[PDB]
Amino acid sequence: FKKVAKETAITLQSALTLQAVRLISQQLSETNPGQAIWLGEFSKRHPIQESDLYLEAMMLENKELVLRILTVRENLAEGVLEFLPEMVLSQIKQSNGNHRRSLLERLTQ
Amino acid sequence: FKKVAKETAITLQSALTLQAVRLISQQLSETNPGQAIWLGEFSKRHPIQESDLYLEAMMLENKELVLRILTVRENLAEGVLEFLPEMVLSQIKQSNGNHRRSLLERLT
Repeated sequence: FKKVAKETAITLQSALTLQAVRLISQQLSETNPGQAIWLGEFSKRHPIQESDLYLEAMMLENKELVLRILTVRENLAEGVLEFLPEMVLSQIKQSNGNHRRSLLERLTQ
Repeated sequence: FKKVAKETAITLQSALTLQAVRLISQQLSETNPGQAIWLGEFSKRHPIQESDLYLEAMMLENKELVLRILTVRENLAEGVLEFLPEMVLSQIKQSNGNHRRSLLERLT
């Protein structure tokens, strides 16, 4: 259970980053929508999956926004990371259960 | 506050499944690679990012494997999920810092 710890954390990071870029997109829609469009199309040219390339990339077009994302992305993180393990594990079990119960019923019938 | 918390948790769920399917694929290559090759061939036609569907699919083609993934993905979860909130907050803080220097440097 070694490299998994790291690789997963990175996914999470990009996750929270996208998740931030998702709020900021909505707020933008209301306030400045010319920006909200830009953000969209820019999020089409650059995979949020690779977050750091993504942010650095933005630095050339919207320094101000890079910054906002950085804070939003950190807040959400605070507000969420702790509640996650007692939640993912739960769902894993519930998902694991339903799969096995349905995989065994399919054999039996 | 939490619609987020949910979606991330779904992502992690997907995430770990993938990570398990990887760890199993590795084992199969060192052993039963005729079927390690099959796993490549399956993972190709189906989106692992929607897990509960990737599995249901494989059910209808190789039951023994679905069952093993579920077993493996849950071991994984137990053995990693705790050191996670601490690892990600840390990394996010370390990145945010690095990105701000870089940005505020690039300004002048």
